[PDB]
Amino acid sequence: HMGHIQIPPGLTELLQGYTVEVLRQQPPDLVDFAVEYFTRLREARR
Amino acid sequence: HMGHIQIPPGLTELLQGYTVEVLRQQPPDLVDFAVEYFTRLREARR
Repeated sequence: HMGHIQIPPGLTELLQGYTVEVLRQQPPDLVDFAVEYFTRLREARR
Repeated sequence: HMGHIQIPPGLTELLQGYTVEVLRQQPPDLVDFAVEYFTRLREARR
């Protein structure tokens, strides 16, 4: 190890997406939406 | 309407949680984790 600060990148990126979707799509429920959005990202990257 | 800036609160809060879980739990896959985490929040609040 090198120190106590080594957050892996890629997270701030995927999170920013949710900010652009929830702000535009404006779904009725974010909880269920958070599941469909991520659950779909698992079957998208091909 | 009042203007073009009215983001609903509650989002920055739920997102902060993921930051504390992914940083501690440190799961092997964030995509699948994002689904189990949110999918569980729908059956937690009782």
